[PDB]
Amino acid sequence: AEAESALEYAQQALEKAQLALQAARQALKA
Amino acid sequence: AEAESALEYAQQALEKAQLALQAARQALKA
Amino acid sequence: AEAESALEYAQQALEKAQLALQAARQALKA
Amino acid sequence: AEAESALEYAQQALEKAQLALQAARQALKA
Ligand SMILES: c12c3c4c5c1c1c6c7c2c2c8c3c3c9c4c4c%10c5c5c1c1c6c6c%11c7c2c2c7c8c3c3c8c9c4c4c9c%10c5c5c1c1c6c6c%11c2c2c7c3c3c8c4c4c9c5c1c1c6c2c3c41
Ligand SMILES: c12c3c4c5c1c1c6c7c2c2c8c3c3c9c4c4c%10c5c5c1c1c6c6c%11c7c2c2c7c8c3c3c8c9c4c4c9c%10c5c5c1c1c6c6c%11c2c2c7c3c3c8c4c4c9c5c1c1c6c2c3c41
Repeated sequence: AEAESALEYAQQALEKAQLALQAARQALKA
Repeated sequence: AEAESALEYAQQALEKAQLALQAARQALKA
Repeated sequence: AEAESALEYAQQALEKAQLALQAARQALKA
Repeated sequence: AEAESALEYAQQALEKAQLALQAARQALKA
């Protein structure tokens, strides 16, 4: 269970991260 | 500026993604 | 400029991290 | 096996990504 719960959480974290990137990518235009 | 906060946010999210993933790989060997 | 290439590189790496992770979560339910 | 091989690869990708971030973070100083 915990294994499948970490992979779910880690996916969450990864999707949170990709938000941050695209925002940062847009800012790089500025 | 925002790209700052976006990049810092992203790095954190990956660490949470990393440490969780490490628990997961551990469960597999169990 | 380099931050450009660094950000683009990072976004790609996360996608490879994402799609692999999706295969992994799938194996768990098996 | 494949499950434990994806998590290994996804960890690789995550570590590749974190290189890209820190480089990008330093560039943000400029
Ligand atoms: C905006 C910036 C700020 C605003 C913009 C909003 C969105 C997005 C950007 C942007 C980055 C900014 C700034 C920064 C603030 C600020 C605000 C603003 C809101 C907005 C939301 C989104 C949205 C993303 C966007 C990124 C992007 C990052 C950028 C950073 C910081 C930083 C920080 C603040 C803060 C707030 C907060 C809001 C929240 C929204 C979301 C998400 C998330 C996106 C991320 C994240 C980055 C990150 C943080 C925090 C933080 C969080 C939080 C909210 C979250 C959330 C997310 C992230 C958080 C965090
Ligand atoms: C440097 C930039 C460029 C040089 C600097 C070198 C290192 C780092 C940065 C930096 C980013 C740059 C540029 C860009 C080139 C360029 C070069 C330079 C070399 C260097 C290595 C590292 C190092 C990281 C560093 C980041 C950082 C990103 C930045 C981007 C691009 C981009 C691109 C080139 C290219 C080459 C190549 C070299 C290689 C090294 C490593 C790693 C990796 C780091 C990453 C990655 C980012 C990314 C890409 C590619 C790519 C790759 C590759 C090499 C790899 C590798 C990595 C990444 C690749 C990729």
